Amino acid sequence: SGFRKMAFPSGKVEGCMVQVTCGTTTLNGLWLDDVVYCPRHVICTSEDMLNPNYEDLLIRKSNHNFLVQAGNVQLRVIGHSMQNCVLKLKVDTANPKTPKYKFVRIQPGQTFSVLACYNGSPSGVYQCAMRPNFTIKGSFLNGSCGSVGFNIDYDCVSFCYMHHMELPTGVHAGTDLEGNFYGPFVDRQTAQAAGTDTTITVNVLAWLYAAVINGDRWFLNRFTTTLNDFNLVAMKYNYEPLTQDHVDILGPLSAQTGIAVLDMCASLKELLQNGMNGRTILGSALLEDEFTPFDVVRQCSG
Amino acid sequence: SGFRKMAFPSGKVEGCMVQVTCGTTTLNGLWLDDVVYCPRHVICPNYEDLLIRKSNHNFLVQAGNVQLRVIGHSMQNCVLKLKVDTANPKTPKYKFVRIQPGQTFSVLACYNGSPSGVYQCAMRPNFTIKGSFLNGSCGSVGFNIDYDCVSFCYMHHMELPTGVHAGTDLEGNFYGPFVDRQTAQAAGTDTTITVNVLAWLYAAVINGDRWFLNRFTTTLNDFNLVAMKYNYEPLTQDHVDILGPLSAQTGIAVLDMCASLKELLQNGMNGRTILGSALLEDEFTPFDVVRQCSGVTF
Ligand SMILES: O=C(Nc1cncc2ccccc12)[C@@H]1CN(S(=O)(=O)N2CCC2)Cc2ccc(Cl)cc21
Ligand SMILES: O=C(Nc1cncc2ccccc12)[C@@H]1CN(S(=O)(=O)N2CCC2)Cc2ccc(Cl)cc21
Ligand SMILES: [Cl-]
Ligand SMILES: [Cl-]
Repeated sequence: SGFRKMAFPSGKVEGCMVQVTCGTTTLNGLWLDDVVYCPRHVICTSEDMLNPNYEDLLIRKSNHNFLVQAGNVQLRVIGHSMQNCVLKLKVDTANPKTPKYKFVRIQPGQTFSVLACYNGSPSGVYQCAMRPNFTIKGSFLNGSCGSVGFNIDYDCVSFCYMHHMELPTGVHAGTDLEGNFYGPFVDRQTAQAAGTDTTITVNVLAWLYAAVINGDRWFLNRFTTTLNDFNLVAMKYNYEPLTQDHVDILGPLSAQTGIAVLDMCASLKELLQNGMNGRTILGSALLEDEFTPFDVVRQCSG
Repeated sequence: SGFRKMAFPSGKVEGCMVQVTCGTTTLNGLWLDDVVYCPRHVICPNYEDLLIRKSNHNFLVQAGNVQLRVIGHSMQNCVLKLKVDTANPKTPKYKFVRIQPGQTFSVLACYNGSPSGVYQCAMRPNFTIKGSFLNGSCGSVGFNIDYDCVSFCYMHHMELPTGVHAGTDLEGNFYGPFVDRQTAQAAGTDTTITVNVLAWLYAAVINGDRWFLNRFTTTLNDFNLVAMKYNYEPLTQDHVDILGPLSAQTGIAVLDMCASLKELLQNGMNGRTILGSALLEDEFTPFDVVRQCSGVTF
């Protein structure tokens, strides 16, 4: 019993964190095999950030301009190349702690663990979701750039996020491990802003199924809804539209609890209308949207 | 910016998790140097009588895909100590520490000696933890990290009828009035950790949330008369001293923040949230707030 915001054990990722320094800028890098991956903005100064020409800044650098530190050991850079917004530094030593891994690009609504690092040293681990507006609500200070997001389903680490910047509202933007930003963000100090955020509907439904599995049913009602009527109501509360894919994805949780997806949708419509009236659901007074259907199945009893 | 329920990096603890099997019971063990620590209930009660009937070879200890051989066994309170023939080469610098209610720690939840997740929690004033554990999680441990030293503070033993959890320190002493046996047991009435809510209000101010601030202040005695009414733990002068640094950083005196908390208890949030929460959060200590708002590494 119980339901917590649970992160994957971070050990496999801790053994990959290194510190990267170029001139006066120091940030984090991910050391996998003989390559260190880091945000390309490590080659910029604060002035460069308004309109940096990364190709022009990079051509002026040599291998020995990049200082890479793994623990108390300096790694030697023997090559460098840029792939989108990431810099790939070829080093002379393969990481003996390299786990089994993949690079995966995730969709909004998907969750992952973040190992927040400063100076190549891990400071903490927490759970995050890629918001519908492609930002993440992380906890990052200056020097956190290069910290990564990942999932570890079955001994393989799937790296899905690398931290690059904080937007004016305090939210965070970054790339996949191939250097493609999530959302319309750019690694430039331009007037950029997160778009209007929405609630991840399929995740709230998943969390309501977790509450039923753990023994709470107070929010259920005798009603049902069509998918279209549910979407017309939910969009009025800034909830993402629920698609037939989301309904199919919720099938297993529906079968385990005996509550049809559209019946759980009617319960959500009523919760949006009434609020909780002094009650809680899994220790929360707000509707939680950072647990996916897969996360609920992973954590909850069968 | 941002404020999350953050756990310590778990790698140093992952390298200590092993699977322990005795008969039909399988649970988790903590392998440090040449000893595996696990709940004594793995033997299945008169524990001295049950233990004397077991031999070293009755305990199967598995570290990854390697079987460790047990060469000795002894009991210390509610913890079984299995002497093994191999010292753990991954043994980190460590201590066994007993924590107080209100203190937080990270839990590395394990099944079959394999870590499945990490989360942060607090020892409640009623000595239970609101964890997330299924059958087979027994022997999972709670810890903190200070620089490079792992301080082990909790070992999971059981789930109470309300779904909350009970366990021991690593010397086998229970937190709370619990016993390791199938008998009628219940969590006592819980209270809210006042010093932790105040710490979280300071974290909200640091992150730019100030709507709850007011021009008022209070005395410790008047605030404590309010805390008692709302099932909040009493605030002591030690708590006030501990909050000093956060008070100096934000410019809001501790009794000034106490007046803000009193108004929140008496009037609610009125449709507003604090750090994305509609409830007053009590599972962040003053040190957790300072550490997350400064970026301390391990
Ligand atoms: O965002 C960036 N860094 C950070 C990242 N995360 C969490 C931070 C917290 C606190 C300070 C920095 C943080 C950097 C620096 N900033 S900054 O204007 O100095 N800024 C303060 C809020 C962001 C411009 C910038 C522009 C583009 C790029 Cl790719 C990186 C960056
Ligand atoms: O509590 C224990 N295990 C668990 C521990 N944590 C999370 C569980 C979730 C689900 C099932 C077990 C779980 C065990 C078994 N139970 S039990 O009656 O089978 N029970 C169901 C709720 C607890 C009695 C018992 C008595 C004493 C001792 Cl020390 C351990 C234990
Ligand atoms: Cl995805
Ligand atoms: Cl006994």
